[PDB]
This record gives sequence, structure tokens and C-alpha cells, in this order.
Amino acid sequence: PQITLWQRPLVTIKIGGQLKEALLDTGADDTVLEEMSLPGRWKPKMIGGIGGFIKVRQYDQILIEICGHKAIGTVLVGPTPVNIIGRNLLTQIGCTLNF
Amino acid sequence: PQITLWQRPLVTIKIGGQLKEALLDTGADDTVLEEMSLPGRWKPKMIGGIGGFIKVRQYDQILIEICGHKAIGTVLVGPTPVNIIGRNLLTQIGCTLNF
Ligand SMILES: Cc1cccc(C)c1OCC(=O)N[C@@H](Cc1cccc(Br)c1)[C@H](O)C[C@H](CC(C)C)S(=O)(=O)c1ccc(F)cc1
Ligand SMILES: [Cl-]
Ligand SMILES: [Cl-]
Ligand SMILES: [Cl-]
Repeated sequence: PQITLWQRPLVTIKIGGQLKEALLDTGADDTVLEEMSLPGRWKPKMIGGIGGFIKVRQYDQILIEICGHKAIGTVLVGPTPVNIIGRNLLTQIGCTLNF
Repeated sequence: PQITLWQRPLVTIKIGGQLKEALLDTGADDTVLEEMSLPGRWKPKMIGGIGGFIKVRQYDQILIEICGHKAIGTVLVGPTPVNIIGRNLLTQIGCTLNF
């Protein structure tokens, strides 16, 4: 697809068998989702945004689809204002910025 | 150009005669720069997200050059940790997400 930016680039993702809405965010190094259950062990991580740093849970090698494109990678979970797809998965699905 | 997302998409901008580095951020609704002077009227605004909110000054109808592409739009000024080019100006230079 080709996605313009006159509105938020919100897409449907699938993780854990469930459909969720998420923002394609080239401003984000990593992917962070609202509180949810994921399998396995997690590791601690700090991420910094406009107001400061938050603590999140880091889960590795998690299956996730983005607009139907299947990916496998690191997913962070924590008190994010919105589900964010960051560059770690955007790169996996072959996303680039063009003008 | 086509900009890869293997790395943060930082680009050179020109504003108020100054050259600065800024992040092309599809996740940001608006453009926000570190503390600087700009011409004209302004109004206070709060913007927020991970780590909370910050107070900014909103200036409208500000000319900016992004990778040599001229645009006009609202610029927010305040204690952001990084300069951010948001969708309000990305649209004007014709920037799209593609995969
Ligand atoms: C999710 C994530 C994981 C690891 C590392 C990073 C940087 C990251 O993204 C965090 C995030 O908050 N990114 C911002 C842009 C940003 C902000 C601070 C530092 C860096 Br570096 C990058 C996200 O792309 C844009 C945000 C919004 C997002 C949380 C929906 S925002 O900055 O809060 C914003 C709000 C309103 C505006 F008008 C403009 C910008
Ligand atoms: Cl912890
Ligand atoms: Cl990953
Ligand atoms: Cl604008």
C-alpha cells in the first residue's frame, strides 16, 4: 500500500489471535502496545517520549501481522497512549518514507 | 527521496534562517521544535504522549524547508527532546508511507 498522512496512519494489526488498531510511527524506534497478555518471559526496558521515560515489558520473537503482512519480532507492552508500530516492524514489512 | 527506516529518519530543515536536524515522524500530528524564536503571534498549547505532557507555543503560517521542499504550516515550540516534523507538514511535501 501507499499511505498518505492527511489523517493518522492507523491500521489493523493482529496479535495473539486478536485484531487491534495501531499507528504507523516512523518517530518510534520500537513497537509498543497497550496492556495485554503475551507468552513467554519478558525483560525490562525504558523508552523515552515527549514527556519523559516510561517502563515497559519487552517480549521477543512474537508473531504479529500488520495490515495482513506477517511479522515476527520484539513487542513492548506498557502504558502507551496508543498502540504504536515502530521502525523495528516497519522495516520488517518493507516500509519506507517517500516524497 | 526514498527514506529507509533502518535508522531514524533524520533530515535537515531550514527555518528562521537556521539549519536544524529533525525527525520525520508519521506518529506526530504536529511539528514541534526545541526552544527558538519565531515571528508573529502565538498561543499556548499542551501536547503529550509517552512520559506525559509538555507546554508549547503554537505559531501558525510559518515557512519551513524540509529537504529542499518548501512548506507552510503550524510549528509548536517547547521542551521537546528532539525536533519533530509531524503530519501537518509531511503532507505538504507530499510524503507517503509505502510497503
Ligand atoms: C515507541 C518507542 C520505542 C522506543 C523508542 C522510541 C523513541 C519510541 O517512540 C516514543 C515516542 O514517543 N515517539 C514520538 C516521537 C518522539 C518523541 C520523543 C523522542 C523521540 Br526520539 C521521538 C512519536 O513518534 C510521536 C508522539 C505521539 C505518539 C505517542 C502518538 S509525540 O512526540 O508525543 C507528539 C505528540 C503530539 C505532537 F503534535 C507531536 C509529537
Ligand atoms: Cl521492571
Ligand atoms: Cl524486532
Ligand atoms: Cl498546519
